[PDB]
Amino acid sequence: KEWQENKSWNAHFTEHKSQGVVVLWNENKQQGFTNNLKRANQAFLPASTFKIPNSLIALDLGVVKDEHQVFKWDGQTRDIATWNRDHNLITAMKYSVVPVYQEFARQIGEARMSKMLHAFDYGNEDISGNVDSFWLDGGIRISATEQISFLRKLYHNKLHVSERSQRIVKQAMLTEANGDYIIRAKTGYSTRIEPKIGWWVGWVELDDNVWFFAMNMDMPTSDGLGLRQAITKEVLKQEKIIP
Amino acid sequence: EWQENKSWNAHFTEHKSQGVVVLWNENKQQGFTNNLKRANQAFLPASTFKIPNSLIALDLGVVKDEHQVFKWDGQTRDIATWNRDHNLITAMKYSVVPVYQEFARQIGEARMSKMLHAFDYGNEDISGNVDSFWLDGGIRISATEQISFLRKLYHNKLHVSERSQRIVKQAMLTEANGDYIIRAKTGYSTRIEPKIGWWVGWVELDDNVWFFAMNMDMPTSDGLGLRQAITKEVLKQEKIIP
Ligand SMILES: *C(=O)N1C[C@H](NOS(=O)(=O)O)CC[C@H]1C(N)=O
Ligand SMILES: *C(=O)N1C[C@H](NOS(=O)(=O)O)CC[C@H]1C(N)=O
Repeated sequence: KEWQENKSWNAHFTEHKSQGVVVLWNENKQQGFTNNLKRANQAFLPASTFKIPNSLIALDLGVVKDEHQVFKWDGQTRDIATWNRDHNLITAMKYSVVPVYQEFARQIGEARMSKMLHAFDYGNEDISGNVDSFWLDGGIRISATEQISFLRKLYHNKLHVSERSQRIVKQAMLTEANGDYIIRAKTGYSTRIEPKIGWWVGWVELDDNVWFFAMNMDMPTSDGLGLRQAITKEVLKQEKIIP
Repeated sequence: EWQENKSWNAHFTEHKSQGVVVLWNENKQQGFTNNLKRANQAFLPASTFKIPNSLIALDLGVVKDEHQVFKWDGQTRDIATWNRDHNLITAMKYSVVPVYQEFARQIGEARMSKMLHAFDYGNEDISGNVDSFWLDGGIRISATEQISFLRKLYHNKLHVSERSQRIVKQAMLTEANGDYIIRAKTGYSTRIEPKIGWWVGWVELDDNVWFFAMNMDMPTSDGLGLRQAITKEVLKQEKIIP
């Protein structure tokens, strides 16, 4: 009853030569839906979806003063062109600018990172590995259903950080908005440790409800990255959440 | 600081319309408009007043937060979306006048005036009914004054809480995608001539913000869509949005 399995959504994966899980949570009904309960509860490296808790911690500790503070480019030209420029929190999140977030993590430090994540009840809460990459090749692991629990807290300002920090992060998560819905979310691509997987987690705000979502899918090559959003939107469209 | 670009009149004329678009490039600190005189013509703000009103209501605790439900008072009105319970997000989205009339009544004449003075909002004149002065009272604000007010809101420089300013900016969210984000509020002044439409707000880009304030003659509701369409035609011309 709390979590129901809806295997019809596999069609959206199969039709895109893909495999994964979409987890949906109807906030009003307090009911959850997924195509794969086992994978929905399978813990994976959060990769860039960790930018959500990382942003929160950095804002609450003053490592990030606000969403306008500029994080200068360190001069090192990296494979993703949008990272080779100055950023603020909005564009660092939009473009998933790793080096900015690595710098935040170093400033936050192992001790505060660890104990702040416990406050968030975040995945296995294990930050073992490099302080600037544990979310990518360290010990930390989070499931799609755990992403939803974490995101619901963020949504309701129930994390144990300031309302302000939560509001700023939810601003930074803004992905898409029109007269039908608003999506606040963060993508992720876990590439360093097998299985390579793509994430999209967040929620869709409607006029009278919110639908949280967490999906992940096998991502052996970057060519499928756009399917993280597309498959999710096919599920949302199937469920009449978005037109 | 204000430069005229008459080529933008094409977007009014071609739509069998007349108005002004005012644009401010925040980075360059330069303003552009198709009609300098109309850019400075003060008009009734109509529903664009939902911006300061929300701000004031939030700061005074009249609105606890964006989730607080404003129960429908029971009166069924013409615009179908107003005949239901609302929160600040949807009240704003649909421009639900009754919810805002109720806010203005709770805020009260004295606190409203003080706030608008502190905001340096238009002529700062709340004369008329406490619950309709923005529609048929003395308050008048120009496109350029809207921009000045909106720039304050954007930088949290208004004298209300930072929180209030954040919540109102959230509530102003109109459209967002990988190219831009628009935070804005539409308006339609129907009760006092000249009947006009408004769209004021801004477009956030990655590395800049373009504030905009447009108003246009609106003798019939047929042209209400042009408030956005003309502005976007201007924004598209300037390569601000694709
Ligand atoms: C995050 O997972 N990463 C940083 C960046 N994010 O792009 S994503 O948001 O679309 O997932 C590239 C992928 C990954 C990384 N290589 O660190
Ligand atoms: C606001 O100016 N009004 C309330 C509502 N707003 O819709 S609008 O923002 O698209 O202009 C209808 C028009 C107007 C009114 N009748 O008071």
